[PDB]
Amino acid sequence: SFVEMVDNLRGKSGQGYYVEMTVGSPPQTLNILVDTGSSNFAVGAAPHPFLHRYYQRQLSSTYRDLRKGVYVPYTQGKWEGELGTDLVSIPHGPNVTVRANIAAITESDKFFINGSNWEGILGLAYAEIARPDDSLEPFFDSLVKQTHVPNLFSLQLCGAGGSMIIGGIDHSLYTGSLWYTPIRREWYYEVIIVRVEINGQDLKMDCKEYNYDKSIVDSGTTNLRLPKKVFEAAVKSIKAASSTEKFPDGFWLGEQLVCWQAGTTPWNIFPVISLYLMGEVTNQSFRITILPQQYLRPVEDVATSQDDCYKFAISQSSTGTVMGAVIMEGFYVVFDRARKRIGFAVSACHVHDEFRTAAVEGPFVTLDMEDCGYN
Ligand SMILES: CCOC[C@@H](Oc1cc(C[C@@H]2CS(=O)(=O)C[C@H](NCc3cccc(C(C)(C)C)c3)[C@H]2O)cc(F)c1N)C(F)(F)F
Repeated sequence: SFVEMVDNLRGKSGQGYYVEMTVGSPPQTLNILVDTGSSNFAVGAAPHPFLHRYYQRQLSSTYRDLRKGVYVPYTQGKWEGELGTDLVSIPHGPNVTVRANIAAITESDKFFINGSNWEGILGLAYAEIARPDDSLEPFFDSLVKQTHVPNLFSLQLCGAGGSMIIGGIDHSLYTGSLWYTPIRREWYYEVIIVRVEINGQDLKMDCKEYNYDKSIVDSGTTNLRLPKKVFEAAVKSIKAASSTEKFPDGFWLGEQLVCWQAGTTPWNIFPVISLYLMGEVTNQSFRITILPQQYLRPVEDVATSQDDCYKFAISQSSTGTVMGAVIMEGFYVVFDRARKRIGFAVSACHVHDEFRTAAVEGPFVTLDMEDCGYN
């Protein structure tokens, strides 16, 4: 039941959201990063300074070596390993066990994060972007093929963990309307942004710029990442709105903290960002609104805990727009693979203060009939 699946995610700020999984027979328990931005299932399989535990293939009598190596370079972080298959379950997910491809990570560089409490990654996107190539069936494809669980999952990520509901939509997790944007191509979860506003002010760019060279929904990525030209415009606009206070250059590069005395964070001086997503109907769109409570990410370090400190969680990208965790937080996001669309609604843990609230609103109509896809 979906009720059993609620609150099955945990996480630390800036360190992803993970779900408990078991691999092998007898089951070995691991925490696994939920990542809609990749398509490989991979687990630590040898000692590493940042690993609390790892997958021991020799103790699983159901493990099969595929006799193939694999290497995955992310934007930040990389690992290499050996491919195999084994039995996998999700204790607080569907009540099924399936045989899936698993990469056993034997060497890595800046992949594992000290203290994150996860030991592997679950790539939930499509085979087209799997390594070594698209012939390696991703986990979710295996799950659907072997169990006839409906071809859909949803994520409710909550900020300072959340729920991954497999096989359907849990209405207890959102309010208001669920708005759908088409998946443009089944590789990443690619979507189209048709308009961007900062505090109600249109950035006024050709809408193709927002999607150079793609826009994706990516739960494994912390920040909102924007194409260079869009990032520069966004920062200028956010700077203009918050000009009553000055921040270090390092802050806007996402590197340095800004801190305020406990409870005094001036949320009002920071603008709301509206991302308008292509709708299911021609030239219609809906917007999701992003508050500073989302794009100023709280740090949870005990050493900094006397005050409220934040990192600027918007970053420049060279590989397109990435709608990462800080964007997904507070929304219920439905990955409706069966109907090739992604849904957004305000979730039960949506961000708000007395003046403003995260929202999903539509429909909006645009006069210009240009296709915003970069292609
Ligand atoms: C930097 C730490 O952030 C915290 C971050 O940790 C990681 C998260 C990921 C998943 C990545 C994060 S990313 O920023 O690299 C974008 C990428 N999705 C798009 C993409 C870009 C490039 C290549 C590919 C492939 C896999 C299709 C080849 C896919 C995701 O999957 C890999 C890592 F190693 C680490 N640690 C977390 F903790 F999860 F929040």
